[PDB]
Amino acid sequence: PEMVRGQVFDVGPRYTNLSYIGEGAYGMVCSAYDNVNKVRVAIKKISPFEHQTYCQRTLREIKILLRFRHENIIGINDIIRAPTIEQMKDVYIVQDLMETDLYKLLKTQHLSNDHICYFLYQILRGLKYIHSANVLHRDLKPSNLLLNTTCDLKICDFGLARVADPDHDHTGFLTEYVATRWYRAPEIMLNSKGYTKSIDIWSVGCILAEMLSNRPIFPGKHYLDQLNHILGILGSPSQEDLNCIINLKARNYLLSLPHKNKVPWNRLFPNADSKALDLLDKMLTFNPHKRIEVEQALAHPYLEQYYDPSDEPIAEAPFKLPKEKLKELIFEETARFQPG
Repeated sequence: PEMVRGQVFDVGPRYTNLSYIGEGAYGMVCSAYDNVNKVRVAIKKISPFEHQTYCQRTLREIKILLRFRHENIIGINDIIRAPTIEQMKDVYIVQDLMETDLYKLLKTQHLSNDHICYFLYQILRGLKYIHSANVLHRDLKPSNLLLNTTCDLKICDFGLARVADPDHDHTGFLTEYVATRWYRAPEIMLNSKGYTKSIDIWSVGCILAEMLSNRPIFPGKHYLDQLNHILGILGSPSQEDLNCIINLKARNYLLSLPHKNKVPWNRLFPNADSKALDLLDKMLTFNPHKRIEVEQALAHPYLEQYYDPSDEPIAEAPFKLPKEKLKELIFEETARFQPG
């Protein structure tokens, strides 16, 4: 069993010449040479079995990524694990090696309009598919958008994904939330569990704004600063938009804030294409009912040179408990990769 940083990275036989990458959120990641197909791959070691919560995210993500086949969503190439539940302590997930990610790209590289347009197109194409499978990603952000040397973009990290549930979207004011703060839609801070498709489009909007300036658009430092960042650009919500917030704690919170006027997009981004800013406006709408849909964002004039609905596939097979049982589901879920 080859070691990496003194941790067992047991992926040999097929996967040789290891090189360390990171410790991620949880679990270790390395590159390696695949000896069947003749390219280098990425491998992530996961050890979720002692915690119910880490099992559910490992299972969600395996089940989703094995169901999904789409050019703009990362595929699982291989899953390495023990032949028996009893010997299974780790799972190794093999994926195509991606040069970089959009977080890394943005901190060092200026994006031309042609790159922003192409990346936004691919984000939206992958998201069309996810949404068509009745799945919500719920943690879209530049680090979950992998790019290779030819700038093919793939959405990754479905650890916080859910099956969509709009009828049960409502919750109280200040409902704690796991997904990354800067890409959270305003409604999460007010009255939403993040169980509707409009929550991903918000994050896409944030990513677009980020691509236009190499800086996060809404870099909130805490739960409710995130909303004051939003409303400093968008301006105070309209009365009609407040009337959609039934929750009185949430409504009275917004009513307590000083009036802010909308900051025009072309002052924040005087270099941006005007069609880009018009699409950005439709994605970063306060009211999630009025927020543009994935398929409408694809049909926007900004993306006109790529838009082709016959080449923007939808999912054939949309979706609709102790630690011990999830380990057994993980075992069953990964069985197809075993010799046999």
